[PDB]
Amino acid sequence: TSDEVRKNLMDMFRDRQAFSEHTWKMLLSVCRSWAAWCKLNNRKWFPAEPEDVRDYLLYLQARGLAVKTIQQHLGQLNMLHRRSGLPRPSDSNAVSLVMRRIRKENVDAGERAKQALAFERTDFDQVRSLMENSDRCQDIRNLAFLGIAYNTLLRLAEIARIRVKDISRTDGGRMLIHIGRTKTLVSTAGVEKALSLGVTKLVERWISVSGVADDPNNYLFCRVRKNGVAAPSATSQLSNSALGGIFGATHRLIYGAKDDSGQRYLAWSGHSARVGAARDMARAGVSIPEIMQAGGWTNVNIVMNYIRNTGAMVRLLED
Amino acid sequence: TSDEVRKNLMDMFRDRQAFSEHTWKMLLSVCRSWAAWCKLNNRKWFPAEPEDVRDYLLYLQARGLAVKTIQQHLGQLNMLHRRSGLPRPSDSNAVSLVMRRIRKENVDAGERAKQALAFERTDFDQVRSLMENSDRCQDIRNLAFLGIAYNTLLRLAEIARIRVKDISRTDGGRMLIHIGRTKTLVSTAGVEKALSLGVTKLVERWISVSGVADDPNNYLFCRVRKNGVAAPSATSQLSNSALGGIFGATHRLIYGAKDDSGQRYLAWSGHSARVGAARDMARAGVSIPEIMQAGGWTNVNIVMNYIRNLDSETGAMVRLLED
Amino acid sequence: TSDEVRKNLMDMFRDRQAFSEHTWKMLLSVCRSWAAWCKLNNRKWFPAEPEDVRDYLLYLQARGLAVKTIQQHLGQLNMLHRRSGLPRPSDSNAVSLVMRRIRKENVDAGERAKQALAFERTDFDQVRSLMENSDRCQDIRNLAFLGIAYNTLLRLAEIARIRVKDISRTDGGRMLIHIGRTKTLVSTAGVEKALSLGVTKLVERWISVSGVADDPNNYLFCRVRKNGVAAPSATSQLSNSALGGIFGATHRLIYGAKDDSGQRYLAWSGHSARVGAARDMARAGVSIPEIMQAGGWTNVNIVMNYIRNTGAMVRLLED
Amino acid sequence: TSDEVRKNLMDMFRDRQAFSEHTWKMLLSVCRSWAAWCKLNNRKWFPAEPEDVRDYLLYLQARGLAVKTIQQHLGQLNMLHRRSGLPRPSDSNAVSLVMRRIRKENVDAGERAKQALAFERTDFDQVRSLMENSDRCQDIRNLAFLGIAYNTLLRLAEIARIRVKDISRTDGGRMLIHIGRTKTLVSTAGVEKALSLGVTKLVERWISVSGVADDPNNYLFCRVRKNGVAAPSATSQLSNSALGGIFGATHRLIYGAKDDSGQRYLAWSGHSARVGAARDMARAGVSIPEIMQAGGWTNVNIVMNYIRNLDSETGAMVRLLED
DNA sequence: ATAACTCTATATAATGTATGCTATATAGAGTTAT
DNA sequence: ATAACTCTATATAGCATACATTATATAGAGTTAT
DNA sequence: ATAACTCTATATAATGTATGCTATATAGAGTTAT
DNA sequence: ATAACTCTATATAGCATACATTATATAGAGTTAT
Repeated sequence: TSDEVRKNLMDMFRDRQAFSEHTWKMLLSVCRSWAAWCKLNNRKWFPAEPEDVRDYLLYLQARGLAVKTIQQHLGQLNMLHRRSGLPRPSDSNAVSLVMRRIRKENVDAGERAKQALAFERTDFDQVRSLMENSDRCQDIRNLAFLGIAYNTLLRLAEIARIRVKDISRTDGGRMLIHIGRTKTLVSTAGVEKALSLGVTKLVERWISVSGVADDPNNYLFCRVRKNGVAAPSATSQLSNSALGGIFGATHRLIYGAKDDSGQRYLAWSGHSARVGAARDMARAGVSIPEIMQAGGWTNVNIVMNYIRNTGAMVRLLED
Repeated sequence: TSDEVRKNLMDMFRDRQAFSEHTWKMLLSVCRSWAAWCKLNNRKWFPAEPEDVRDYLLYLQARGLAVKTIQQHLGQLNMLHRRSGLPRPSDSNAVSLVMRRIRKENVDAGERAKQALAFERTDFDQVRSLMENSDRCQDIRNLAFLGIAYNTLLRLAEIARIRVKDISRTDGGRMLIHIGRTKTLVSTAGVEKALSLGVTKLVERWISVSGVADDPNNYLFCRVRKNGVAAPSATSQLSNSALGGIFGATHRLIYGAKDDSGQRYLAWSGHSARVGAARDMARAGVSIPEIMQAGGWTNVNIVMNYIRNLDSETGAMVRLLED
Repeated sequence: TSDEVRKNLMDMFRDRQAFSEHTWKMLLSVCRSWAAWCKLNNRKWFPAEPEDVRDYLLYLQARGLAVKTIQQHLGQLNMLHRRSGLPRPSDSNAVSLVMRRIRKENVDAGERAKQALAFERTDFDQVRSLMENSDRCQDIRNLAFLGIAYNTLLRLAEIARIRVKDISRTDGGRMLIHIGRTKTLVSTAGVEKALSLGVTKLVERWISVSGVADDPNNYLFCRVRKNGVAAPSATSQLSNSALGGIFGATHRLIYGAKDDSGQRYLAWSGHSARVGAARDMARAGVSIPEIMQAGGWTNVNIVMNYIRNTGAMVRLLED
Repeated sequence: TSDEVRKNLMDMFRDRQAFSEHTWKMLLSVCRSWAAWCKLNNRKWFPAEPEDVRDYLLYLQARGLAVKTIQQHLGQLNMLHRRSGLPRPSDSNAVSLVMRRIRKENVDAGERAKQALAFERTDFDQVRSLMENSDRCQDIRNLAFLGIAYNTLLRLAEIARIRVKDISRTDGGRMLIHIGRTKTLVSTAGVEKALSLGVTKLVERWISVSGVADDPNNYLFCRVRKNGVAAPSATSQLSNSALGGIFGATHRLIYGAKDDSGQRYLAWSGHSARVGAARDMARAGVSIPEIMQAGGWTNVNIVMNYIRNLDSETGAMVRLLED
């Protein structure tokens, strides 16, 4: 009823933890937005009315947001409802159709979802060629990060979760990094990302100069202050937002300061080395089956996307 | 209800830009046929009754229609009812059954999916020969075309839609063309196809002869009248009707009038150039992904269907039996 | 009700054709059996009672039939019911559990589903080495069949459905056989099984001596009478039961007449060359992905089964 | 109802041979624990209430139990209710939720699946050395064992269950053993594993010393008492308890008493021989399928989990970074 | 003062897609025969 | 008149957006040991 | 007489696992300007 | 007495049978052109 609904919602909040803190962050961000819009037009924000949700989506469209943004607003609203034991706004032709229409109209006007600026072996080689020589702590760290990012393809959050006790050895002396939870998998088995001899060195230097190994329950990566003194912690990771500045900083280092356009992907970012490595692998002739393991994907499309725009023909009509 | 339904058809019309022009055309076409048959056979067309749709699908098969076409028919009907809030005819055991049956019955009668007749290099050379040395404007134009289609495996629309603010001039006596063979948001924005001494050149003549490059906002391909005079347009493109024309027209020149009974793909169609493009590209074995380059393919049964009759694709068993 | 039930059944019978004639054959064979058992014990055969179906299954078990036999009886009964709009006997713990128990008890006593005696390149080579020389029509045919069976892996029914107009050429002059419906697929696209140069020859000789090509709508394979005169037909195929005797005959030819045991798979049979070729491919080092296309499978288990019982270890403890 | 349910538990008992002894043991074990907790915390154990099972699973996690063990618990409870006609606790949003949460919470605390400590060749040689030259019956017996397990990657049961009407003598100063590592109907009936100069021989001594071959219906492995006298049996096999014994016992001899806190896999277990078998077989890189030969594996995450820390399996990225 | 973060909120890209029956590990308690 | 189209309609071949969440992108405001 | 099937019934092995929106093909009818 | 087990119970790792049909296996009875 309304009792049942307050119970499904409240059962949700109880095991809040069954979902990513980001799901919550986005659930509440979308609700603010919606509730905001509803207040202005004197509309009931919950349960939501298809016709009202439809005006909202068009309003987002008109605000010039990305089809993916709009779909996120719709998905959170749909989650709120479904998880409530109620009908999903998408369950109404007003909402189903306006979404298709918005997408269709936006792409039939251009719009394509972006993907981070690639970070390939060449970029790694040059950056390393340049920082290798630094005795600074921040650099030793940053170079090890970029090394692990490109070598393993792990995502910011996976990397920031690596604690000292997750590192091992192959025999040949290559560092093995064991991975627990990922965006695609939360299991006890898990993975073991192995590092090349070169990258191992890089990582070994960081461990040394930093003293993180001091507590095996310490996170591999930590802050390093203006004074160059690291700041190990077994309780607080280096912030996702920091692991990403490393990418932007490094890029600033080589290519200088970025546009004033305000666009996205003017410099490398957290996904830069995933895109870049995936690719490098294709060129090398790595097997899709293999390119996919590298990235931990269980499917073929992202992988496909990261590869796109040879000349077999011209080379065929000049006999 | 009649009100739940009325609100539902109003939603459909309000957000009609939620489907392609084409989809709507097919929906309209199917309803017109279902409706005519329902009149003829004294039944109600909306809402659709399972037994009736079953009667119609058998009527369609008896009409000697393809399994894929009987699908589109149920398909659109299923959509109409879904988008109006009524039951889908497919959600009925009678319809689910008969469709099943019909498909088995038909494949067992020789139902043959068709695909385009390859316009491969042998064909490009031969035709290149006949029209190579001709002065006729429309003859020069049609050469370029068969060049941009074979050399580029580009889709019709993307050659029609083409402008000459999309045409560069790369690597030394060679052109290059910026395009867009996508419409997927999470896809590509466009690309850049190149041209050999084969194409590129041919396209030059069409540049001299057609006078095209005067308002470079100008589509590279235009219409050539009976006088052999060409009419540019930064506002109109050659219908996809015409470009399929150049393919059949050109097949006739070499092979004559039509041929065997009203078949489907008796001559070259808008797709022939890509078909033959790949086979030639496969015959010298180039690599599938490089093959999917010229194309834009992301599936395979589409490239592999085009690849099948070749000796290169015979399979492991032949390879084993022969040492 | 009972009306609804007579309507679902009768709707079934109408589009009888949506299922294999074998499904029907087996539906009715299982029903005879059941109805038979029910009459003896004075039981209502329909709707079936879980407790009654349970006694039936044990009775089959006691009759010494194979777990697969018993499961077939259960599946047909389940189909009858489900398709009737009624509960499936398997929907009752009495039936669900007795089935597990029967399987469990039968396998915990031995029982393993068989697979036909293999027919590999060696067997093909020897048989061909021997028949090659025959100017008889039956042999020319039979050798072409065995050739196509091993080359294509097609199943009896697929082979018996090949009409003359389904054969083509690669360019290199290899025969291409286009396949419509299979046990695993009923589509208009379909397949094109290609033949080796050697097998093509074999097939070409049969076509010649037989005059099947006389009507392109003729079935590639037909009877050949004691007098050696073939008997082409565009309406009647060579019987599945005949296409299989070819396998048993050929085996009788080389190894003589079979046991008196009454077992199954004493000689080659319709599936002999599928099993055999799959294997030959493994040995050659063919890629599973490829071994699977050969057989038209969309999965990996049958394929796996056809390969089983090297010595990497002994070869590892003799350093 | 209480009658629908009574009929349902009667069905369970009547066809109890529909599950393994083991499954029943686990079911019984789980209910005993769920029942005790329900008493303690004043709740009803049958039928299970969602909130209560939710309370119990949190109790189990707080018990510092593994995610895989909390699963078995819900799992058996889910089965009980399914086989009695009641709702499954998993079919509840509360239970579906908390289980989800617990798994994320635990993996994020370092939940580490465990696997066996490899008993590889270095270990077989070293131990071979220590016990090589010993006269002790039980010492000779334990050598053979570690031989049949490493050389054959055979399961415990299949070495216990083994007879000596299953043991041949192939290729010249080598033995061969017929077995059965399947139980799948649509699977294998059995196989034949061979032995090197390593094993085979060792097994000989156990043949001389143990006096085994007197009633060849005789299991190859028997018990060796404090007097060092061996007791054959064509009727009893060495418990799987004992064979895991020889593994730990033998790890202690080399490495001493137990070690670090009550962990799980601190010493060698019944699985160690297969683990190390594969790694050694992978280290000289043999081929996965040939690897799955010695084993019987049909999955991989089981072989590959055993393969992971090796340099051979490092992956494409390392291979690229290093030229 | 400030470098180097943290946090936090809106914006937008990226991805799998699921169990349940049966074995083993293991520490203890129970049993034989030495 | 017709070549040379464009529009149409019905026929069929060739693709690719809708779930449910979980994650990253980025600018800007707040925090802390130097 | 009979070889070589067909048929038919019981027995038992073998296998995928699914659409719906959007483009093209095509023959005709309609339109311009030559 | 204890070595050497076997039994147990609770803990966890490693697998693999339940749908819905569609097909082949095989002996034996009936069919037909020679």
